[PDB]
Amino acid sequence: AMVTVDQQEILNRANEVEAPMADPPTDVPITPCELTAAKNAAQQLVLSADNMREYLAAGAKERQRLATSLRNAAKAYGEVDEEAAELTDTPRVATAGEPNFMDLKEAARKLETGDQGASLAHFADGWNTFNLTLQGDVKRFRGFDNWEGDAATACEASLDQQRQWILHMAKLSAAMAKQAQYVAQLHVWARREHPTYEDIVGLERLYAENPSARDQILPVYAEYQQRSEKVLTEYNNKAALEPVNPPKP
Ligand SMILES: [Cl-]
Repeated sequence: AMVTVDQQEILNRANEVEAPMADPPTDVPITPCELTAAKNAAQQLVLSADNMREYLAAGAKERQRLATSLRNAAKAYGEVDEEAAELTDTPRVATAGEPNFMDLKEAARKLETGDQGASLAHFADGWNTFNLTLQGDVKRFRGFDNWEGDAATACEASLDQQRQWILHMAKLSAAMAKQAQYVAQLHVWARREHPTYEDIVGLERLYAENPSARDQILPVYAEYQQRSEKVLTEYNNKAALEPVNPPKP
């Protein structure tokens, strides 16, 4: 292809491509409650978010490397001119062993103790906002106006791949935010459906104190036990989050 070069345009675009992007958020996702499933979901998010940040750092390095390439091209056009005169996957938090049933009071105490998903929601807000930030940070990968030919085209192909990488990272930012929101919603659902500590207390106290009530109260206690088991089983299932494994830049 017939070559056109604007050396200054190349140098400008080098500066532009490596200009800082906003840093990802650092909110720590805290477990919504004391259940092992809730703790495991929050740990899985910590690990996924850490790896996302490490991959985002590697992306910044790649933008620096592309800037250097462009500056080396700019220089080489000047030379000919003169002469003519460690990234890995995210660990999976093991969820095996989580109890699907428990003493009632213990299960209710664990569900009721903790921030109930406030931290998870804040985590999701930051990563959602980062998704939109990244989407706004791709003009730097556009084509050239006055650099044409094979080198320009090769550069444009690299720029295109970095654009696609950023947008894939934006999608994963949104996906990981959705995981946190999903576990927060799961937790609110579990509170709606699991018997409360105090409801369980009241029933057990009446049972203990009133022998003639026991035969007729027991089915209420059994319904509570059974509903508790269903809720804990579903919490264990649904809180198991897939690790986020970003693409290498
Ligand atoms: Cl537990």
